[PDB]
Amino acid sequence: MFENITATTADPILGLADLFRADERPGKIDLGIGVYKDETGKTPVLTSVKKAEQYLLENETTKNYLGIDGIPEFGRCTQELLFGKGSALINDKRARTAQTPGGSGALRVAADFLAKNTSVKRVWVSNPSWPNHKSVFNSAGLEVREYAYYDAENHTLDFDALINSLNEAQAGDVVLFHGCCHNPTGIDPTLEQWQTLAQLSVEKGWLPLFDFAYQGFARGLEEDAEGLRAFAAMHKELIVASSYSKNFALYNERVGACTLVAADSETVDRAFGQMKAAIRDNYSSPPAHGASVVATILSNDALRAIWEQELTDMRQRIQRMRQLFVNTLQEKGANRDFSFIIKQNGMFSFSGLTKEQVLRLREEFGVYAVASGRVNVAGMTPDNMAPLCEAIVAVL
Amino acid sequence: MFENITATTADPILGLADLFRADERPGKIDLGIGVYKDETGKTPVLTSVKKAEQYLLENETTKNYLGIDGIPEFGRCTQELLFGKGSALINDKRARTAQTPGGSGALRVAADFLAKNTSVKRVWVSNPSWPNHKSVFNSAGLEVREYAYYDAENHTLDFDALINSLNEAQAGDVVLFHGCCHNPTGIDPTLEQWQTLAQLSVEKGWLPLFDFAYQGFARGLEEDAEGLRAFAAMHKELIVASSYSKNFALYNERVGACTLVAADSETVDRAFGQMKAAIRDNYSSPPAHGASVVATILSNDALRAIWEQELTDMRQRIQRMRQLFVNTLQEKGANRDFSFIIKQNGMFSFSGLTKEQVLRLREEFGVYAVASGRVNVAGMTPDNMAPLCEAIVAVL
Ligand SMILES: O=C(O)CCc1ccccc1
Ligand SMILES: O=C(O)CCc1ccccc1
Repeated sequence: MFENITATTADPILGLADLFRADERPGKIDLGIGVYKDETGKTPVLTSVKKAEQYLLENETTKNYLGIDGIPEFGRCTQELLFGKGSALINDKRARTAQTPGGSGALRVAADFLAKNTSVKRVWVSNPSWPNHKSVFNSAGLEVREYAYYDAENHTLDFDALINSLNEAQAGDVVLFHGCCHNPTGIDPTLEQWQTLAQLSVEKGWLPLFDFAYQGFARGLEEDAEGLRAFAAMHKELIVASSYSKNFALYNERVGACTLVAADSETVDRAFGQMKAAIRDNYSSPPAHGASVVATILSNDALRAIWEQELTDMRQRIQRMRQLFVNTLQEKGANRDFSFIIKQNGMFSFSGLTKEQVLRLREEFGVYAVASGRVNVAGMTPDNMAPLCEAIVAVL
Repeated sequence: MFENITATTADPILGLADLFRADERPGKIDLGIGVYKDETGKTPVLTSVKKAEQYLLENETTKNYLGIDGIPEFGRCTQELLFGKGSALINDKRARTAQTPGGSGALRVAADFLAKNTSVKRVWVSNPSWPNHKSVFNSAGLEVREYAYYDAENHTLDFDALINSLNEAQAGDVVLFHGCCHNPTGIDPTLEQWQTLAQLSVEKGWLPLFDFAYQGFARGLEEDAEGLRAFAAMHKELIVASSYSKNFALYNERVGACTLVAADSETVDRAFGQMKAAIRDNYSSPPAHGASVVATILSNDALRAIWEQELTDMRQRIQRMRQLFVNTLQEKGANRDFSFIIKQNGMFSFSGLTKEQVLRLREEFGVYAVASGRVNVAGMTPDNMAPLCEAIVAVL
C-alpha cells in the first residue's frame, strides 16, 4: 500500500530546519522559522514560565484528562486578552473557547468544525500569505481563494485592492484576517481601516476568522486587539484562532485557543458542542502543561507583570535589530531606501526577494530565509548582522 | 452561520465526566472513563513522572519548536518498547515514529495519512469496538466495517467467527487490532491466535493497524507486545498508534506515537514524508512536556526501574479489585456468576449489563458506567466496592 506514495513538496517554512541543520558551511545563519532569539542567539524559557512550572511541580496532584475544551481558567483568561475585561461579549456569554494544541490546532479545529456543520465552502486569505492557511483549510475540504493586500512598490497595505479583491466574497464565505503583525508583510490595517473592513464584512455577510498569533508584538497587548475588538463590536459571529507560542515563548508546548462567538449564549453553547465533536475525532483533549503555565501567569498579578515586561523586552529587542538591520545594509553597500522595514511589525522583514535570490543566499552564503523572501529579524543578533547583511547585499 | 447547528453530545465516554461531575448526590460512584485510581480513590501523578518533571524544570533551556515528528529519543524509546531492542525493524531502519498528542492524535494522523496518500477505502474494527475508532476513521472519509470478535456467551474470543467475518476484507483494507487489553472486552488473542492472524493478513493482503494504549496492563511490558511483534515479523507494512496516557498515568499531557512500518528504508522515509504532511495540515508539531517526561524516564536506568515498579503496582491493584469485585458481588447475593471477569485484561470489566441496567444504576444509585455496560475496575476501592456491588445486585 506504501510503495507508490508520491513524495510531497517540502513545506516552505517547516522544511527549513532540516535543510539548515544539514548545511556544512561554517558560519551558516538561520533567518527562517519565526522563533524569537535573545542577544546571544538563544531561545530561552521565560522566567515567568519557569516560575509557573515550579508552581505546577509543587502543587499539581493529578494528570487526569482535561475536558475536551481544556482548563476553564485558560479560556476565561484568553477571552479577557482577546475581547477586553468588561467586554459585552463576556458579560453576554457569547463566546466559548477550546484550548487547543497551538494556534495551528485551533485553525484545523475551526476548519473541521466549519466543513462538518455549516454551509461554508471557501476561505479568503491574503497574498502574500501564510502557507499553512491554504494547507489546513484545503485538508478539511475547504476551497481557498486569495485576496490582494500588498503594494510592493510602496511596501504598503493596498486598501482599495484588498476591498476590490473581495467584491467576490459572498455571504457565508469566511474571510481570514491576521489580528496584528501580518505574516509575512508586517503591515497591518489602521484602526480606521479595521472599522471600514468590519462594516463591509457585516454588510457582505462574511464569517470573520482571526488568526491572532502575535498579540503584544505590534504595539502592545490591548492595542494589538483593537482590530479584533472592532470586528467583535459589529458581528454576531466570528472565530478567533489564537496562540501563546510567541508571546510566552512556549512554542513547543502547543498552547492556543479556538474561540467561537455567536449571537447569544444559547447559540454559541449549542454550536460549541459540535466544535467539541470536531476535537473528539482529532486529538480528543488538549495538552495540560503549557496551558496551565499560561493560566497560572495570567491569573496572578505579580507573575503577569513579570511576563508583560518580558514580552516588551522581546518586542524592544526586535525593534533594535530592525534599526541595526537597515543601518548595516546601507553600510554594507545597499543603495536602496530600506526605511519601510522599520515600520513592519512583528518578527519579520519582507521586501521582495525572489526564490532565486533566496536560494543563492542559501547555497552561496549559508543564510536561510523562507522561499517567499521573508526574513526573521528576531533571529538577528549584533554578531550575525554583518555577515547576514553582506550576504543580502551580494544577491540584490 | 451558527444558528442552525444542532445540539449534540460529543464524546459519549468523556461526556460521562460531565454527567458524573454535575451529579449532586454525595454517594455517587464513577466507573466510566478509563482512568486508574489508587487505594484512596485518587489519580496521583507518578513519582517517576514527578522526578522527571523536576529534572526538566531544572535543565530545559528552550521551548523552541520540536520537529514535526517530535523528540528523536522519544521515537527511539517507543520503537524499542514496541518491537524489542534487537528488532530487525529497528536495525533495518524500516520504522518511522511521529510523537503525537495521545494515541487519539496518532489514530487521526494515521487516518488522514491513509485517506490522503493511499487507495485504502475501509477499516475493519472489532465487535464491539472502542466508539472513537469509528468516528475517527469516518471523519477522515473512510468506511468502517465490523468484524466478529466477542463471544458474549462464553466471554471468549469467537475466533472462528472473527475469521469468517474477515473473509470479505480485501487486499489493501485496514484491519484494526488492539495490541493488548482489548477495549471494551478485555479479551486478547493468545500468541498462537496472534500468529494465525499474522499469517492470514499477509495471505489476504491487509494493512494491520494496532491501537496499543495498554502496554504493561495485561501481563507485562514485553509479554503485551508479543502480538504486535508476531505481526512485525511477517509484514512488509504496518501502522501502530500507541499511547502513554495509561502506563505513565499521563492522560492530560497527550503523549502518544504513530509508528509507520514499510518494506525498506527508502519506502518508509518517502511515506513518512506524507505522514509529516498530514501533521502539518493538523496541529503542526507535538507538545514537548509529556513526551520529554517519557523519554527522560525510558532512557535513564534507575528512573525507569522506578516507573516499571509503579506500573506493576497499578496492574497488581487492578487485579486485586477484580477479585474483590466478583467475590463481593457473590456475597451481596448476585444473581449471575461473575467469575469470568477474573479473565479480562486491563482496567475494565465488560459485564453484560444492558443499557436499561446502566441507566437505572445511574438514576437509582448514582453509579455511572459506560452505556455498553463497561465498568472501570481501576476506579474501584475497598471503600466504594460494597455500595457499587449492592447497586449492581439491585439492577440484575
Ligand atoms: O515561521 C512562522 O511563520 C511562525 C512559526 C510556525 C511555522 C509553521 C507552523 C507553525 C508555526
Ligand atoms: O475510557 C476509555 O475508553 C479510555 C480513555 C479515553 C476515552 C475517550 C477518549 C480518549 C481516551
